[PDB]
Amino acid sequence: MADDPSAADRNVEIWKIKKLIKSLEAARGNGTSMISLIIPPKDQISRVAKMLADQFGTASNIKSRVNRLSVLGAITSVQQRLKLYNKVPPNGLVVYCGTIVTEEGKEKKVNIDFEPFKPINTSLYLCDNKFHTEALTALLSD
Repeated sequence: MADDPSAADRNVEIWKIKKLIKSLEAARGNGTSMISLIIPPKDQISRVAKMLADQFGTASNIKSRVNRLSVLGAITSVQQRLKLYNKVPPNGLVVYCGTIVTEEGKEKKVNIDFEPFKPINTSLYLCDNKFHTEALTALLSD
């Protein structure tokens, strides 16, 4: 109404999710290892476990060992969180893992995954050394 408790809870909620977004979009590197996909309430996580397992082959083709190995690490993380919950919630389960190089040129793997309160209506999968949570973006504007 004016100074209710729910109000504050809302601010912190948006502030948190907002932090993960600003970082993601601001997360860029050099080696193709930015695995980011969205699993809405409809796609069986299981189908992803195996689907990702095959993706590993793509790395084998990557001449650049640095990238090949890096790619494997990403798919590995997202694969972990997947089996972790081993469930398909209504809010969905999104994962974000990419390699960002700093000034010195040191890559940073951000292994983060969970089922937030951001239900999507379409699965997405794109990895090209840079990701961008469309769901969170579009959902934010509203």
